Amino acid sequence: GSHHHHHHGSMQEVTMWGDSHGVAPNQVRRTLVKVALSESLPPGAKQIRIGFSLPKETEEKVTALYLLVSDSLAVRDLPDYKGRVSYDSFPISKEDRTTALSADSVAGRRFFYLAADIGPVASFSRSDTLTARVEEVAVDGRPLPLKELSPASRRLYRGYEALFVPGDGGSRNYRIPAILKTANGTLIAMADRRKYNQTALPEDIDIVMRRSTDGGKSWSDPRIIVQGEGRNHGFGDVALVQTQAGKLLMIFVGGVGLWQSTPDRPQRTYISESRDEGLTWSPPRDITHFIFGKDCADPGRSRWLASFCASGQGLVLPSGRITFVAAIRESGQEYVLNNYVLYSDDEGDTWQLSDCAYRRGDEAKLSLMPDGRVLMSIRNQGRQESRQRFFALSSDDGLTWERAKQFEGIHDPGCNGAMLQVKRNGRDQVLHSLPLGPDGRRDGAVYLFDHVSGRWSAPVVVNSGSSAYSDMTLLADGTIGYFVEEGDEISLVFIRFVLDDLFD
Ligand SMILES: CC(=O)N[C@H]1[C@H]([C@H](O)[C@H](O)CO)O[C@@](O)(C(=O)O)C[C@@H]1O
Ligand SMILES: OC[C@H]1O[C@@H](O)[C@H](O)[C@@H](O)[C@H]1O
Repeated sequence: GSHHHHHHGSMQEVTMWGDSHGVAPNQVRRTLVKVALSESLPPGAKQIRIGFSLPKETEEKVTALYLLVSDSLAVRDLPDYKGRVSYDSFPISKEDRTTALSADSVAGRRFFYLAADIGPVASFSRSDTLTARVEEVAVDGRPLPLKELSPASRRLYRGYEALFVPGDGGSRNYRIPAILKTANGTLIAMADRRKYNQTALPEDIDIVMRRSTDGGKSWSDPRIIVQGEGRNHGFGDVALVQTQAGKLLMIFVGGVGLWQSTPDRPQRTYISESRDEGLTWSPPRDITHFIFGKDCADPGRSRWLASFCASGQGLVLPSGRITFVAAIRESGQEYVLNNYVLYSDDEGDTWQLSDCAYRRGDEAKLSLMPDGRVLMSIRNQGRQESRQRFFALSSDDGLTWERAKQFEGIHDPGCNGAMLQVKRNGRDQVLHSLPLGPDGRRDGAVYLFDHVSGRWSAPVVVNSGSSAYSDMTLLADGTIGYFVEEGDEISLVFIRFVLDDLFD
């Protein structure tokens, strides 16, 4: 083996991880450091003592400390599992730097969490972070060597909440975030309820929703709004808009996998609408026949094989035209997709396709430029060219398109993300979310593109660690809501900040 293992007895081993998830004011029992024993305390043990450090700046930002003890080693803060992780909580005075528990209280468990209640105050700047470190773990007065696998650094954000966590509602997994703010200020968050594992269609998947009427301060209990009925009969990959008339529209796919779809046995595209801020939804309406396949009235598209609109949000233009970008498979001989805008000029009654917007594209998103042109951002699938994100422009409200290399300048490891058109210090800019990578789904970042100089900012990492799809919306009061896939086993996390918190 990699290490020498002695033969004079069993050797307890201690591992510790500092936490780097975001936090927000007033949150309860937030993990700062996690400690794992490799085996239970031995039967003759009487006490475990844990010594720790915590800088004054962090002490001033917390109201209470705790040692939590669990039989489970969890990725996220223990309250995020809503009781599915059982734990005991042992208070520590916030000024103390050591704590001890009897072996009987530990009751054979191996996992310890130095946790804190967060106070009401914060500056939210890049440097507004919380940290602690475990300095000693001693059993019956004998210290153990500690294996430190990560430092603690929890950034304070104006809002931070995991809205969908593995296990919630009985679903094993969650993926594929979509966020919408309505004109009345309601927030709708939807996701794939990946009930049996984290894999895509053709797995059996439901679509689930939560809604907030207070700007993300609190969220309704999750509701399954489309229920998968078995393998090859699931639904997922939601994108959302609100039409000019005010109805909410969700578009999604269901059925076999994208590469298994054929003209005669398609993976289908459906729409559903809500006229009451997301409280109720119409039965899914199949609109596949407007796009491709054996029921399509355009014979030039009746042999195309598959289509899916990119999850997250579409775009409703000032004219009222409703748009989403579809990525369409035109040939069964190649694993290649071409982008077309799927649009409706009659509030969703009928749907049409633009001319082709991008060859060898993938999930693509739209945003409205200051002058009325439409910018499209296209995922780079298959490490094409210089592994950069691709862009295109339309000046006819999405009907025709031309590649826009001047907008390129950020890496795309091959992942969905989102755009917001913003004004900052009097300058029109585009905010774009993507994982930084490089070449992996790590370090969820945002960048600003300055329209006038044609240059991208350095990235700002919002959520370090494993990070994948992201969606973003602008709230009424000027904050940005950023809804991201955090972790290798994904939770969908809603983070609220203003631009100056990240870029100033
Ligand atoms: C309908 C569908 O399959 N959507 C899936 C897409 C497409 O397969 C790729 O974008 C095609 O290249 O990719 C994911 O798997 C991914 O990369 O995390 C997630 C998503 O659920
Ligand atoms: O070092 C030994 C001593 O240390 C204590 O902390 C421990 O609980 C007892 O076993 C005692 O005998």
